[PDB]
This record gives sequence, C-alpha cells and structure tokens, in this order.
Amino acid sequence: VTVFAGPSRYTPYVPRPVAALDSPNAIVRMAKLVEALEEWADNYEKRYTREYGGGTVVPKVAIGAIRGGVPYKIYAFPELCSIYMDIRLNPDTNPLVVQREVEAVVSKLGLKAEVKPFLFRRGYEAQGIEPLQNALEVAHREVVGRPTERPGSPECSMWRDTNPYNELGIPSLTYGCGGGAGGGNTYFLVDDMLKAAKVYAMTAMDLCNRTP
Amino acid sequence: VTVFAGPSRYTPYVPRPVAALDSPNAIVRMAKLVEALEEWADNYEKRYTREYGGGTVVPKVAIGAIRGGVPYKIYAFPELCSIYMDIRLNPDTNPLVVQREVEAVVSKLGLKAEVKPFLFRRGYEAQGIEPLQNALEVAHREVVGRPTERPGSPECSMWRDTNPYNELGIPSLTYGCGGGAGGGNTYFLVDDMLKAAKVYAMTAMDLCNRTP
Amino acid sequence: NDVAKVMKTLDGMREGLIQTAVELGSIEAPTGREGAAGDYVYEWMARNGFGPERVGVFDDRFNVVGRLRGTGGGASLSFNSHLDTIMAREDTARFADANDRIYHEAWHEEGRIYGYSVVNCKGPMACWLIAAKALKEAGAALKGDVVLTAVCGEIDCEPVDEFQGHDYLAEDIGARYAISHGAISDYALVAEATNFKPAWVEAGKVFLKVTVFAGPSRYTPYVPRPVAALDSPNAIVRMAKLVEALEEWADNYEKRYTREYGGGTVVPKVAIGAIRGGVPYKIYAFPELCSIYMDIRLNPDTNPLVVQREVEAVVSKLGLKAEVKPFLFRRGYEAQGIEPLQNALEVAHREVVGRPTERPGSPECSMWRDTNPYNELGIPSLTYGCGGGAGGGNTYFLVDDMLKAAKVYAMTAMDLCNRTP
Ligand SMILES: N[C@@]1(O)CC=C([N+](=O)[O-])C=C1C(=O)O
Ligand SMILES: N[C@@]1(O)CC=C([N+](=O)[O-])C=C1C(=O)O
Ligand SMILES: [Zn+2]
Repeated sequence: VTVFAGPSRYTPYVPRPVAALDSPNAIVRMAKLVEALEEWADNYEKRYTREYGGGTVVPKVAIGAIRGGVPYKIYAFPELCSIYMDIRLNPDTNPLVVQREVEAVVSKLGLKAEVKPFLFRRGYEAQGIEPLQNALEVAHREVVGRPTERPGSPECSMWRDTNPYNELGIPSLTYGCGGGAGGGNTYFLVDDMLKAAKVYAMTAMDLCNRTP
Repeated sequence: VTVFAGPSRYTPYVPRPVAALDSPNAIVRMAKLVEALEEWADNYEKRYTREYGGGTVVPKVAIGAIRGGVPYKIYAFPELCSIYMDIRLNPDTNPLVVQREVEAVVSKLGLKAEVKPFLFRRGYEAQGIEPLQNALEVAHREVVGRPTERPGSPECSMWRDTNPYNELGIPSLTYGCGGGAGGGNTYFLVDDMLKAAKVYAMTAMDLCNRTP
Repeated sequence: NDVAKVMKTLDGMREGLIQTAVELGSIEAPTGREGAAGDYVYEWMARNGFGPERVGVFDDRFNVVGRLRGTGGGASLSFNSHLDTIMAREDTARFADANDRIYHEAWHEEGRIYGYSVVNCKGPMACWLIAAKALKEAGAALKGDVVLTAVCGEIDCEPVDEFQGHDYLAEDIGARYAISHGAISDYALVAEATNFKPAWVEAGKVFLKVTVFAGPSRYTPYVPRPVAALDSPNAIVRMAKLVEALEEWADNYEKRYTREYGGGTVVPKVAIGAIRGGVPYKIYAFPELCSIYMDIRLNPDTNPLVVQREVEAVVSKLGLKAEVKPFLFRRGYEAQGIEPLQNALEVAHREVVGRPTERPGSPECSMWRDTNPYNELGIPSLTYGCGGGAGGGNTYFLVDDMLKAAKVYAMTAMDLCNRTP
C-alpha cells in the first residue's frame, strides 16, 4: 500500500501547520492510514472467521513492514510511503475482495494510494482426509492415550505445507508435538518427541497397509 | 527516533484489538508518535524563530524517512520502527536541548524509544562581514540598480557553505541570481546570470584592493 | 555514599586496568592503521555493555563511541582519548632510533606500564574505560549520560602534495567527525597524559609549504661557479639561506604571539618539519625549486593569513621568489563555560590526589588536543590525565597514577552528571 502526497520540500521550506491527511509528507499521511487499517484489521478477522471440519479459521491481518524515503537522504521529506500487509485468507475468500476492502479504507480517508498485491496463495481444507485422519486417530489414542481435540484457531489459520498437498489432490493434515513457535514455544520435551515418532510410525503401519 | 514494542508474533497469532499506543507492532505505535512530533514541529519553528542582523532564522523540522521491518519478510510484525528527523537549529540552540524536547514528546505518550542524534552541525551569523557586505552592496546597487533586499527566512534558515567559512573565521555571505530550488525554481535568465557575474567581478575589484 | 562504593570498586580493578592498558598498548596503531586498536575497544565496550558503534569515514579507520546511559535530567559528559600512536615501524626518516621496543610495545613491570603507545594514548584511555566500567558495575546513580569516545587520527599527520586520502588523513576523520555524527554531550574531558594538570586552551595551526624558485637547471659539468648563495641557480642552495632567515623569524614569532588565557598560557612555536628538492634517483642536474614544510602553531586569536603574510615578508626581505602555500589550517580554542567541568574535576582531584591542581606548562596549552573540536562545537572541554607528557616525553605510567586518574574521572562524572543541564 503506497500513499502519495508531496510535493517534497527542503526542510527549511516545509509548509506548516497542515492537517495530517493533507500533509505533503507521505509519511505523515500514512500514519493516519495505518490507524484506519488497524481498525479494519480488528474487524476483518471477525468478519471472515469461518468454521471448517478441519479447524476453525480466524484469518488475521498485520502490517509487517513500512518504508518511506531513505535514511541517508532525509533533508527533503518523501512524496510516497509504503506499508506491506500480511492478510490471511480463509479458503473461500477471493483476494480481490480483500484488495477492494483495503482500497475502500483508503478512499474513505480521502487518500490517494496504490493498493498492489504482490503475493497470493490459496488455503485448503483437505478432502478425503478420512483414512489418514482415522489412522492418525487410532495411533494417537493408543500412544497419547486420549482422543484428539480440535486444534487452536491460529494453528489452522496459518500457512503450512498441507496447502500444496491438498492443492495437488493429496489429502493432508498437520500434526506434531509441542506448542507453536509462532505462539511461541521454545522447547520440546524429548518424551513428547518420542510419542510423536511412535504416532507417525503407527499411522504409517495402518494407512500404508490399507488398499489404495 | 526508534520506538520499541513487541513481542513480535506470526500474523495468525497477533493480538487484537489493542489500543494503538499499546500495540505490539512498533509501526502502529510509531504512527501515533509521528502525530505528536508533527505537532511539536509546528510549534518548534515558532518558539525558535530568531532575528539576526544577517537574516531572520526560522528553523524547521521534517520527518525525512521511516522504516520498520523489511519488505521481503512481513509475516511477523516488527518490534521496532525508526524515523529520521531533520531539525534545523538557529545558531544559538544546543542540539541537546532539542533532543531532550523530542524525548519529552515520546515520554508524554508513554512510549519507550531511543532518540539518537546522528548528525550535528552549527549554524553561524558572519562576524565582521561589513567589508564584503559593502563591496557587494556597491556592486549590486550599480548592476541591479537598487538596494539589496533582506532575504526570505528559508534562505537564512538552511545549510549553506557560509557556515564552514564563518566557523573558520572567514566572514562569509551567500548571494546569487535566482529563485530557490528548495523551494522549486527550475530556470535562470541568462541576463540575471550575467548580472551576477558582473556583481561578482565588481565585488572582487573592490574587496581585493582593500589592504589586509 | 555512591562515591565510596565506586572508589572501592576501582580499588579492586587494578588488574583489569593493567591488562586493558597493556593489551591496547600492544596493538600496532600508527596513524593510518588504527583499525585494529578500534576493534579491540569496540569489543571491550561491547563485552562491558556500553553499546558501542563504529563511527568512521573508512571501514578500517574509525572512531568508537559507546555510552553509559543515565536515568534522565542530568548533564552528559564525554570521555575521550585517541586510538592512533606516533611511531610507524618505518619512521626512520624522522627518528634515528627507529623501532626501539619502547615505541612499539607495552608491558607491565614493577607497578609500571611501559610504552610510548601507553603514554600516548592507550593509558589514559584505559583509565576512563575502567572508570566507566566501575561506575556501571557499582551501579552509580547518574542522571546524565557518560559518552565514551575513542577516536582515530588525533595525531597531527596531514595529506599534502601527492600524499592524499585514506593513508594520510587524520584529524578530519577523527574526533570532529565523531562529534558531528552523534557523539555530543554537554561537556567533554579529553584524557591525555598531563600529570594531573588541567588545561582548557590549546593552539591552532597553519602548515605552510614554502617553495623557493631558482634555475635554470644545468647538467653538473655546466654549473656556474662561483655564485652568491642567494643568487645560486640551485634552489636547494637558496633555500639553505631561507631556512636560516625562517629560523630567526621562528625564534621571535613565539615570543610575539605568546598569550596568557584563563585556561593556560599559549606559546605558539614554529618548526621546519620536512624539506625536499629534486629527487634522489636523478641528481645530475640541480633542481629549479625546493620546498620546505612548516608547522606553525597559532594562538586562538591569530588569523592564519597574518602568519602567511609574515612568512612572505621574510622571503621578500631576502629578495627571493617563493610560493608560500597553506596546506593545513585548524583553529585553537579556549573553552567557554568550562566551569562546571573544571569544578567537578577540581573537587574530584583534590579528594583523590590530595592537593589543588597545579597550572599546566605552556607546551601542554600550545599544541593540538581534541579539546579543540569539542570547544569548536560548543562542548566545553578540557584536557586532564596522569603521567608525564608524551611529548615530554615520558615512557611509562605508574599503575598507582592510572588508578588515581580513573577515580578522578569517576568522581567527576558522579558530580557533573548529576547536575541539571
Ligand atoms: N542548500 C542546498 O544546496 C541543499 C539542498 C537543497 N534541496 O533540498 O534541493 C537546496 C539547496 C539550495 O538552496 O541550493
Ligand atoms: N509456518 C511456520 O513454519 C512459519 C512461520 C512461523 N513463524 O513466523 O513463527 C511459524 C510457523 C509454524 O510454526 O508452523
Ligand atoms: Zn595524545
């Protein structure tokens, strides 16, 4: 998201006072836009929260980076300033809908900005997961000693390489020991690692002996 | 000026809603600080305006760059964000006074930040300029045909290489034909230029025949 | 109170003081190759948690600036010493006794630390590094910051003629560069070996290249003889007479421009530091020009041009034709508003050393110190430290003196940094 402003001036010529949204300094305008997008992000995850058999997706938003101007030439403020947004998508949301929503936030502030996608990947709920799900559930109940619970929302609201497998028709789920790094956890119990290894081994001995 | 926040989280784990000043995203906090600093900048140029024989200095402030996170890894928001401020000084203001004012702005918002100076140069009013000022004025009155006009504040409130001459005890003033590219001018009348070249030559024919 | 705790801490740091000074002092760091010395100081500041930054024009010749952050609302104080040392292992053009151990090594023996590189200036540097360490580790309460500034290129080397750039630069890339790029504070103490005598005036300088012209050159079998020296077609012979005239001028120059300030008495001196005429590998025809290079100190109130004109008048009186070309000019300053630092220092000193500070001799007020860049930039600055002067020149520090200096530095900071700016 790149906000435009200007014209740039050598600092000794900068016009003041000027209201934030009118500032010739794109950085100053972008500061107000950041606040609007934080508000949009607060509600976005609520609006696109969606329950699936495979987990409950809570798609979140964050502003991951910002840059405007360059630190080794700061005597004239910049006419443009960019932020870079990470917007998670539930599997049923078209990226263009989201782009439009962000463009709408921009126009409501009355700002001129380019809203440009530079990454889009789809999320998937596995189809036909039952044989693996079952092989896993049996091994898990046996090794860990209790039925599985549904995963926390963050853990099925992220990127994992189940997406590429499911995309390519290979039903895939994610499972392992320990809290999520993104959470984030710092260590594994060797005991848990052993359980996981046993669950994996048992799952294979079951599933790999069923007929394709 | 580097604002601290955190802890960083993978986007699917970001806590919301959180009040801007309390956001774990340093970029969001910085957006708030930019507002306050703009307000401070508006008053700073008022409070430190100062009249000198050689011009009236209106020292201005601008935010010339911002950066937080990096564009190519945006999946976890940054725990720090930095802006780079250009703060002009009248010749009689100690940079530490200014640093401490900026630090006060930060503190009043309840924010944790490092305010780090990375450049300091003094400005000067020429001392003992009279012989040059007069030799110039005489040549100018002849060539341009009227008394010199006092210069606009921006032209007295910027950086010029008169500063190092004056610093080193060589009385120095700035003078030439044209509108200030600061500013925003983009052309020179050849006639004006020829007038300037005449003023310069006359200024020298006078001054360089003064005995030291 | 806090003072007593810090004094105790410093008492227990003698071994760190010795080791730091000897390790630093052992690093070859002639002006031009101070990089390794800077690296050591950077890593020392980093280990001790002073958050150092390399602040430099070149990546292998830089200043190191660290910080002990105060709690807020107090005056900040810089401590400063330089990383470069005098003797390059190659300097046999200057000194007959090149590469004697004292010029290139540093070692502890019998409560002494020997080495010219210790006297100038790793010893005083170690003193305030230790002082800063003690302040931090004792948890001394300081409202203001202590700025820790180790600078490259303090020594009076300068580019000239074909000797340009990276290898020959010094003061332009040193202290003034460090301060201009962030190492600012309310006050600054420059740690140099002054035998516990404080100075807050120093000289400026103008370097002149004086080139006498003569000619026409002749192949030796054709040289005209006899000819009066001043009329000699050989510029070297004419220069010989000029050198004597300039020595006479120099003799009186220092008297005429002697000047007593509050911060000390400046006696500005003159020396002829180099000469060259012709080239040694082609001597069959004498040269039509010959150049000397003059070091002329300036009291703070002398314009370089006045001096240039005076030297031009010496030339003219001899009836010679010469070019008198300045290739260096720096101003000297008397500190202004030095009192809070002067007083905190005086109090610390009287306590630690036991008697009032004695007034510095003229030479230590009539040279280049990095107090000039500080004062130039509005940071009132004086010079103070243990040991007989390097230009004296002393060859070792008493470890006891070094410790006193460290204590004086620590107390000075605990006083000044708790005053309101
Ligand atoms: N003093 C400067 O050269 C520096 C910077 C700009 N500028 O922002 O384009 C203009 C100047 C000017 O007035 O010439
Ligand atoms: N999907 C990841 O591997 C990538 C990114 C992070 N992270 O930013 O902490 C966590 C993941 C995880 O633990 O599943
Ligand atoms: Zn020294």
